[PDB]
Formats: sequence, C-alpha cells, structure tokens
Amino acid sequence: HWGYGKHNGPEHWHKDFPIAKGERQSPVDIDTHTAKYDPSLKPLSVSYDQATSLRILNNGHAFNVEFDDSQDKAVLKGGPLDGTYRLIQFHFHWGSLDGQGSEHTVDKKKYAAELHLVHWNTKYGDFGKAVQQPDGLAVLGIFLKVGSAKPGLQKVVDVLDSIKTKGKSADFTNFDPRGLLPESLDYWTYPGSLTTPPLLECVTWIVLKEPISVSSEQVLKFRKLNFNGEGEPEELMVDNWRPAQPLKNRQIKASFK
Ligand SMILES: NS(=O)(=O)c1ccccc1
Ligand SMILES: O=C(O)CCCC(=O)O
Ligand SMILES: [Zn+2]
Repeated sequence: HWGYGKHNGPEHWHKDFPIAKGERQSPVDIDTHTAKYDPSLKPLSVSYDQATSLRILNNGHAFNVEFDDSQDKAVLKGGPLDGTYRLIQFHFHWGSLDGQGSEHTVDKKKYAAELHLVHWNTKYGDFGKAVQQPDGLAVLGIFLKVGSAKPGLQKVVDVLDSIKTKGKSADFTNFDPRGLLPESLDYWTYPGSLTTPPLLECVTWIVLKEPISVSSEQVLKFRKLNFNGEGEPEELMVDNWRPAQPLKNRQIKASFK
C-alpha cells in the first residue's frame, strides 16, 4: 500500500493512481511574484462558531480530527468559492526536522508543517460524492513555523499519546478549530487535488499567507506518532508530505496586494 517510504512514497503513487501525473495536482510551489492579485476575490468567510468535533484518528498517514458534518455547523464560504462547504476533518503534514514538512511551498520555502481544514460542497450531499466533482472540496491550508506555542493546539498535542499507532482513535469533543487560525485571512488560491491517494482533482485550494507559530515541543509530539500499527516495528510518523507538483496550465491568485 502507498505511504511515505523509499519503496511506497510519492514517486511510486502514479502506478496505482495514474492521476498522480495529472493536469491539476497538488501541492504546488507558490511563486509570490507571479501570483496575481485578483480584486474580484472576496474575503474568506470561516464560520466555525458551532463546530462539533467528535473524534481523533491515527489513520496510518496522519491524524484526523473529525467533525459532525450532518448539519450546516462549521462552514467555509466566500473567498473564491461559490456556495457552502462544510468542515469534515482537519489534519497536518509535517517533517522529521523543522526545515521541511509543508506540502505547499512559498518561493521554495518549506515550513515545518501544514494544517489542512477539509470542507465539502453541500451541493453534492456528502463527501464521497463531492470528491468526484471538480468543485467538490475546499481545503484551507495553514503553514506552521516553530517559535512560540499555539495555545489552541495543545489539546490536540496532549491526546496524541492515546493514538500512537495506526487504527487508534479517541473521543475528541468540544475542540474549537478557531484556535488554529492566524490573525489574517489573506490567501492564495488555485485549482488542485487531494495530496494523498486517490489524488482526485476535486479541490479549490485556499492557502493562507500568514503562518501560525507552534512550539518545538508541540511539533516534537507530532513526531512521536507512528505510521505502523500496535505491535509492529516502529516507524515514526514523520515526513508525511507530498512534494510540490508541476503547476502546468494554472494560475495562482492572491486575495491581497
Ligand atoms: N491532504 S488533503 O489534500 O487535504 C486531503 C483531504 C481529504 C482527503 C485526502 C487528502
Ligand atoms: O496504472 C499504472 O500502472 C499507472 C499508469 C496508468 C496510466 O497511466 O493510465
Ligand atoms: Zn492534507
């Protein structure tokens, strides 16, 4: 099965998922000088006041904080989007060292990690149908740099010991994802894909310009997770990021001057 090793990592994925070599793959490098300011782009509307987290899961590739998406409770609107997208889960990608870990890059800069808040377009009824559509998902990407701690991240950090290995989950209620957002909602946007198999070309990417700061201790706890299941040879969950893919025929737009 696919993963992030020499034998099964990103350079192998195309054999089982030929769309890996497609026309709208993610992530990409964001060349800040060639991204065009688009005055037609709207402010992003992030409405997470009623978000209901349920559970946290080690799926063997990352950990997902899952939400109740059975009603319009946590939604993303505006920005480049038409209509309403409902939050289903968030997860991160991160490195073995602070100098790598993000999927998107900015003028070739790699951040220590990247948060993905995943939302599906309500016009398709649920997530599985949405991923079959070119406007099915909106993923809000937020870079992490190492410095001061992010207080709103600590509840996530502290539960990771209980989901060390693949397949473990834990109740994770009342977590407020507003605590993971930076001050500014300035963003870049482009059409792309899931960054893990099945690599479907269904995502409007919205990447925030302003990173959040997390502490070295917080990211070190991410790096204690395991890709393996319980009682299997320990493989630390690090470097679970796909490198930048060819931009091909796409334009990255900026919401800000
Ligand atoms: N990593 S990502 O593109 O946010 C993603 C989101 C949902 C499913 C698969 C991948
Ligand atoms: O299935 C594969 O081995 C990848 C190539 C398939 C294709 O490019 O259509
Ligand atoms: Zn992701």
